Amino acid sequence: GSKDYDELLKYYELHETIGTGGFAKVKLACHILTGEMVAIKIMDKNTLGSDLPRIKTEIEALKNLRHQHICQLYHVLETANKIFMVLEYCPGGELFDYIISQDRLSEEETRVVFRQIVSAVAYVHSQGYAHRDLKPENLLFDEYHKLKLIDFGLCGSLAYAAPELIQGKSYLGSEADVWSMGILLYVLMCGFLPFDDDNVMALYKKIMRGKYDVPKWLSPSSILLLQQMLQVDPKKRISMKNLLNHPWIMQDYNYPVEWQSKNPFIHLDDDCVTELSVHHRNNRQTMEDLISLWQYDHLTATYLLLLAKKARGKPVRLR
Ligand SMILES: CN(C)C[C@H]1CC[C@H](N2C(=O)NCc3cnc4ccc(-c5cc(Cl)c(O)c(Cl)c5)cc4c32)CC1
Repeated sequence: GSKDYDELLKYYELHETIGTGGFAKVKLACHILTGEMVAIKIMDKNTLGSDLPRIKTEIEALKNLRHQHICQLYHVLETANKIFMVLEYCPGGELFDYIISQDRLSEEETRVVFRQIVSAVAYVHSQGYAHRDLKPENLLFDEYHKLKLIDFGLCGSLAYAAPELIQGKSYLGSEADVWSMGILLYVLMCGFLPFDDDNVMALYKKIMRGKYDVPKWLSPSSILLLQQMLQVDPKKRISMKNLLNHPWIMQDYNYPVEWQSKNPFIHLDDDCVTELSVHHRNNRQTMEDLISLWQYDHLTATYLLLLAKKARGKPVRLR
């Protein structure tokens, strides 16, 4: 109802719907106080049904994941019938779009993108999580052409799922993510899937078999990294630690993947704390302690959006 939007519309101006993926809608919106554009995931609690616990799973995970290549959660607002998630806006489109418009990426272009994927996923695993749904549709570009991983509903698409997922057997989520990243690496450099079939049963068999075509344009180093990631035996898959400084990964770079987060939880920006304090009528030390609770209310949304507004070189001012 209109009651479900009262608190929301005190903080954001709604623009057009930019996507109806899954069972939720995502709208473009503008944070009134800072002017920064955000994405708002709208969910109807009476409609989510049994997919509703997975929404709590994604929120709890997003509250615990803060990293330059993970879509940032700014604000969680729950009403009587709606759950609102205010997220980092990614106008650059999906990695799916980038691949399909450049029928395939070169090895150099692939390394630029893949190193960001390895960065996000390695950080996810360092926090005790596994994504379990890695796919080009879940990686978006911002306005700086930097990748952002989205959709933590599981902590999946069949062509990216590891064979042990297909059989329904037990599995470690981290090893399942490495397989999907191997499928990602193949798609990035070939433009098509390594295992594909119009019939699901035939795709089941092709995945579990593990054999795939190796196009002629793949470098020898690309091939061996692929077979190091696309191992049917999950215990023979390359680990994440070995991926961070893998020879292929480091070609043209000569430094391992910077997987650790730079967006902190501890340190606060004094310019942002100052601008916030002179806008809520309370002393600065109280404003500093309130921000540090990280409730993902309007306060933390305003802080991190003002933080991002500052990084863009815009004046660190409110409204
Ligand atoms: C079908 N799913 C699996 C893949 C689709 C999902 C919608 C995407 N999307 C658009 O519809 N237009 C552009 C666009 C721009 N900024 C976005 C910012 C955040 C999110 C976001 C973040 C999280 Cl954490 C999350 O859970 C969800 Cl659902 C969305 C989506 C955005 C977006 C496109 C890929």
